[PDB]
Amino acid sequence: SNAMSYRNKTYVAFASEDIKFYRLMEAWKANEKIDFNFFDAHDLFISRDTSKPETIKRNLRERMKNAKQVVLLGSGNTKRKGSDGVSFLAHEIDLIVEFNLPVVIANLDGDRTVDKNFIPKPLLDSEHYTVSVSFQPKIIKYALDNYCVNYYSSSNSGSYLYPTSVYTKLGL
Ligand SMILES: [Br-]
Ligand SMILES: [Br-]
Ligand SMILES: [Br-]
Repeated sequence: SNAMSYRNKTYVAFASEDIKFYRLMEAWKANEKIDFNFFDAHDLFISRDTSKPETIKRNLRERMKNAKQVVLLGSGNTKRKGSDGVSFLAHEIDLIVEFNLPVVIANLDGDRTVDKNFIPKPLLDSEHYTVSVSFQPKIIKYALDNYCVNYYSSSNSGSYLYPTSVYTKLGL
């Protein structure tokens, strides 16, 4: 219950408006359409009515210290909330930048390119190396297995995509 699997390395961050897409991701795990585990902090968001903001902030920092990599669900709500300096997602994004974690942006409209209008401004301003992929299980896992593993050794900076051959070879 409080013990965490070593294989559960991936934190998923999203704007509260986009919870439907996260639930879809949770369906994929329960129905084994995905081949990776992940965790999140939506429980802390839910408990905001019974918790003071300073308590939520400390609990969130604590939660994110266990992440090795991030899947960021990308939409216009991601950019707005993630750039506004006050929202729950804005605090997540600040920690994600501070902890220098790799980020896979999964574009919720299926865009297989970089859409900077889905990426929060602090993450763009950090110039950290990121990759943007469609919101599809197999490309997300490919990014976790490749980009995220290579993040620290790479000399690249800023926003990348995966070329069409990667999607083709995955049967997408
Ligand atoms: Br776990
Ligand atoms: Br939010
Ligand atoms: Br496309």
